[PDB]
Amino acid sequence: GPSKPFWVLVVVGGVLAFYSLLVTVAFIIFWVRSKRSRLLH
Amino acid sequence: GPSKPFWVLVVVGGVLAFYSLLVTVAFIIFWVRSKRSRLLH
Repeated sequence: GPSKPFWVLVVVGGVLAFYSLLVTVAFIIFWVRSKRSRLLH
Repeated sequence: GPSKPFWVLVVVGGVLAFYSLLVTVAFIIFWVRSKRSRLLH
C-alpha cells in the first residue's frame, strides 16, 4: 500500500553510486593531472 | 521488524562504489603510466 522498501534501496544505491563515482573519480583525475603545473611538450 | 536496513545500505553502497572506483580509477592511471613510460630510449 505505502510502497515497498525496494524504492528507498534503489534511490539510495542509485544516487550514491553516480555522485560518489563521478565526484571521487574526477577528483583523482584532477589531482595527478594538475600536479604537472605545466604543459607544452 | 528488525531487518538491518542501514547495515545493508552502507555495505551495498560501500562495496559497489569501492569496486567500480578502485578498478576503474587504477585502469585509466595505469593506461597512460605504461604508454607514457618508455624509459628505453
